[PDB]
Parts: sequence; structure tokens; C-alpha cells
Amino acid sequence: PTHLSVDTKFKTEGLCVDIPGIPKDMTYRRLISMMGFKMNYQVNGYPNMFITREEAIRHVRAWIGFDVEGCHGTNLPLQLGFSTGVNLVAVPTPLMYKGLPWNVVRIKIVQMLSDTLKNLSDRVVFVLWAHGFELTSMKYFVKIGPERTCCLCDRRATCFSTASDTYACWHHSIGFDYVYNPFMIDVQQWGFTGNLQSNHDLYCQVHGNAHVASCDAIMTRCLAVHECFVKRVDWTIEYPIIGDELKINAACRKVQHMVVKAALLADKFPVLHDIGNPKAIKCVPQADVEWKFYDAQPCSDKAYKIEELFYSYATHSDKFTDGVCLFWNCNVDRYPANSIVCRFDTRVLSNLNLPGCDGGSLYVNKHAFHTPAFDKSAFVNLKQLPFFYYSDSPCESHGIDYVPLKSATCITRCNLGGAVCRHHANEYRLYLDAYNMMISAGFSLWVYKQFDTYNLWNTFT
Ligand SMILES: COc1cccc(C(=O)Nc2ccccc2F)c1
Ligand SMILES: [Zn+2]
Ligand SMILES: [Zn+2]
Ligand SMILES: [Zn+2]
Repeated sequence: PTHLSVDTKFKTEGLCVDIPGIPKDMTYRRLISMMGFKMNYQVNGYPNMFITREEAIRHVRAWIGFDVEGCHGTNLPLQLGFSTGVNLVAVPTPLMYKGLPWNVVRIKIVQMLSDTLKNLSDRVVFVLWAHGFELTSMKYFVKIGPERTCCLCDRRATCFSTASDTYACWHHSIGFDYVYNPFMIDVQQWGFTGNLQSNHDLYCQVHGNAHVASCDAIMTRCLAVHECFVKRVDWTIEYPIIGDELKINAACRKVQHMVVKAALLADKFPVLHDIGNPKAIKCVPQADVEWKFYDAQPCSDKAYKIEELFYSYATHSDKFTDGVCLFWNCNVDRYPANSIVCRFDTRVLSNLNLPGCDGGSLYVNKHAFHTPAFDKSAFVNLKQLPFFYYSDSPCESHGIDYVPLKSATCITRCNLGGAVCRHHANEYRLYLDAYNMMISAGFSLWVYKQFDTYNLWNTFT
């Protein structure tokens, strides 16, 4: 059971208003045939247009919500809506486009999907809340067949051109008119009571219903993300490398060690309360400090209430006011004043961050992590942590060209003494690169208000 069997049953109740008289007993095989697609028995890597929930989750980067509202089906114009916010009107003669025939509409579909997905995925997964018109309109912009490779590269083919009789991936499809071998999943098959709006609105107040096809397409993908990443969490699903994942993760580790090592040196806290990942290790293993861990998995729904993290039932809680609290990606509602905090900004635009549910986002780097909406009020007791580099390693080169470094934020013995050595200048530039990478990925750093880098200079006495 790797793929979805075409002989699986498809509940057709959601399809009977657009398709009155639809048989109650229906397989994917018959539905695909009814949609105009002839599979001709093909063992070539594309066994079904429809996929399982498990396969949809593994391909979350490919998700595109799709809804079709029948404005007036071959007689009446259809409004095509995508979770990109695009609305295309197709005539058979929140970006709203005027009524145009299918031959030109299909060119716009290929362009939009290619520009949206070329850096995210090797495919498209149309996420539906199927009522009928969306499935029967697919034949107007979709071609299917054996799995293929791009005419210009080795990537999987996602588009086909009737003008050149050629196939292309999302990167080489300019001017192509057909979506080739797409995937699709119907959320309505998962067993919901009531319509799309009522189920979506139970978990999200950010997507309204301005009564356009894109509003439903956005709500559909959002409800799917809630089901697969908010109420259900699977951190064992490994995701491919599509960008700066490795550099970002390495930068996070370097920044964490730097900031924690410096706060401990500057304010000599006797104890550190490490609140977050149950699998975390000491980021500063040489520090004197009493290191105490508290397990709290990444919250995918709402940010943790600081009160419930301290909630100890019939026993006493550990004192948090003693020493410093470290919250490295531990999303809470309001941090204590004695904290070192790394909070992901869900609003960041990137290929790793996908739109999520109720203001939150789905950060996909090796694993998928739905993160609750970034809330500036969480940090009222803290200040933004300024960039600085700290080093107490000996001034020794060991060796890339060089230009003299002049920086007030290079906290080293050599800078104190009047001139940064080449080694600390190379390490400062590498650290600043890592720092910028982590900030640009969407992470924000916060610290207790008494934090002052001036206190680091006296560690060179
Ligand atoms: C010092 O900072 C923290 C941070 C987070 C949690 C605790 C704590 O003591 N929690 C606790 C204790 C006994 C039973 C259940 C619990 F959740 C202390
Ligand atoms: Zn290509
Ligand atoms: Zn939503
Ligand atoms: Zn130096």
C-alpha cells in the first residue's frame, strides 16, 4: 500500500449538487474516467491522479488549493480560484481576472504554478473540497500519461506544450499550455460534517470568505494543513533539501552557543533553565552553571501559556526567577524578564516557510513544524538582542585573502588591544554571515534588558 488504489471508494455526496444523479457507489477509477482521463492500464509511475493523506503530507510543498465556482460548465463561465489568491474566469465562447477562453486561461495556469512551485517541489498537489465543477474542468488544462523528464534538464516533467510537443519541469516551462501528471486530494473524503467554511472557521480566524473561488481554495489548503500538521504531528517525515537548510541549521547552532556563552560570562548566572526540546543538549558544555532541562515539544497550535509550563500539579514548581531561562524556539505567550529567546517569525517570506493556519506558518527544514503566529507582545519584558561576536580563543592564524577589520562589535583581546588579528577577523566575518543567514531565514533574537556587551571586555583581564 504505497499509492492510493484506483478501486478505492470515493464518497460522492459532496459532488451531487454540481452533478445531480451521481452514483453513491463510485471508485477513483470511474471518477477519473468521468473526468475525461483514460488510464489505459499504465504501470509507469502515475497509478492514480488522487493520492493518500500520507503521500499528500510528504509533498506538502506542492499543495495548491483549487476551487471552481460556476459563475452562471461548457454553457456557463467558470471562476477558477487558487490558494495563490488568483481568480481566473474561463468562458466557453483576491486577484480578479476577466473572462477569457480556455486556450489562454491554461497558459496563465502553467505560468502561475511554475512560478509558485519551481523552488518548492517537483510536482503540484491540487487540494480540493470537491463539489463537481473543479474535477470536470481539469480536462481543460491537464494532460496525463507516463512519467517523463524535462526537455531541458533531468527533472521530472510537470508541463506539456501542444505547440512544440515537448515536456518540461517548473523551471523550463515558459510558454507551455498544459499541466502534465498533476496530483490531487479531496479533503471532503476525510470525514467532515458540514461545509468548508464551518470546519475551517473552527480553527482559523485569518482567512475570511469574500465569496470568491480563491477564498475557498485558501480555506481548503488551510483546513488540510490544520488536519495534517496542527492536530496531527509527525516529526519522522524527512523532507528534501531545497535551499539553505544546512547553512541555516549550522548558523542556529553557532548563534545559540555564542549568545548563551556570552550571557553566562556577562551576568554570571548560577543556574540556567533550559525550556524546550526534550532532546536538547547543553549549547555551552564548558560553562560552570547549573544546567536544568524542562521538556516541551514544539507547539503547533497555540503558543504555550507560561503558567501551564510552570504548572506542577500537587508538587512545587522549580524557581524560574533564579538565574536565566533559555527558550530556544520554545514559543510562549509572554516570556519572563530573565530570558534568552529565539522566536521564529511566521511572517517571513521564504521557500522553507509555507502559509499556515490561523496566522501561523509551516516551516519545512528536514521536518515540518507548524508554528503559531508571531506576536510582538510576547517579548514586552525583553529587548531585541544586538549583533556581537565574542571570542576568548588565542590570537593565532593557522592557514582566502584579507582586508583589516574595524568593528566595535568584535569583542576580542586583539580589538581591546587596538587591532583585530586576521584569525578573529576571519571568524568575525564567518559569524556575521551565519548570523545574517539565521535572521534572514526568519529567526528573531530577544534578551533580558540588563544584557550589555560592555561586560564582556573585562573577561580579558
Ligand atoms: C525553572 O523554570 C521552569 C520552566 C518550566 C517548567 C518548570 C517546572 O518546574 N515545571 C514542573 C515541575 C514539576 C512538575 C511538572 C512541571 F511542569 C520550571
Ligand atoms: Zn527542466
Ligand atoms: Zn485558515
Ligand atoms: Zn585576535
